[PDB]
Amino acid sequence: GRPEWIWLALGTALMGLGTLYFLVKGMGVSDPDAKKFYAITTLVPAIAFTMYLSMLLGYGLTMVPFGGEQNPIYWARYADWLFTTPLLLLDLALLVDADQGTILALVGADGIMIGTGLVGALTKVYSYRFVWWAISTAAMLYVLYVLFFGFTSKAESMRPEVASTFKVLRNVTVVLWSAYPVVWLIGSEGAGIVPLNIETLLFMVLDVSAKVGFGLILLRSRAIFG
Ligand SMILES: *C/C=C(C)/C=C/C=C(C)/C=C/C1=C(C)CCCC1(C)C
Repeated sequence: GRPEWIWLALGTALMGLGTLYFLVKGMGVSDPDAKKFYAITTLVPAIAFTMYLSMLLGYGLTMVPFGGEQNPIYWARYADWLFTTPLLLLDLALLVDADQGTILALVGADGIMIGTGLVGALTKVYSYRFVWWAISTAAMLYVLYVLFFGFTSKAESMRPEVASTFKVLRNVTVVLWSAYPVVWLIGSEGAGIVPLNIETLLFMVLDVSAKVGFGLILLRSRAIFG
């Protein structure tokens, strides 16, 4: 009965409720273009719900020795993020009619981000954990650069309503995503300053905002309609 369980429980509830709501709304829509955004966006909190639930029930946690101690590491987070982060990026790419090659590069970079983050999280030599963290953060910054510079450029060719919706979601994404490496650095996976219970809270707030919040903004907009 780990003290972070309460945030895993609340996370499970919020992702579950978000999923159900998006599913109800999405099943009701008949516009083909809107249905695509609903499918992608409903899947995001659906995956997160399954991983939060698994963690709540005591799975996706392993002990990694570093710094002379046995450290608890929630590896299930990375299984969630491996699939949900590219899905969020795909929502943004569809909104701005991004090029196929841009999408492949973004999804590639995002995979490197999550994959190297996981390797870092599991690494037994303390200093090397941070090498992997740095690589992961570089991949993240590539993603954010492309969203901020590249996608905004593409968005300029869309109707103002679509461009406006994209900018809100872009802004939400940059603010929330940029916090993740800092939480990792100061938390259980990194410097061990912020205790696991508080870190779980922080990741829960970030995750729910980045998936359910993002989804609410996108799915209530006229931008998703063809
Ligand atoms: C729904 C979940 C979202 C939007 C998660 C985003 C997660 C990141 C942007 C994670 C980035 C990381 C780094 C930049 C380096 C350290 C470890 C990673 C996975 C946390």
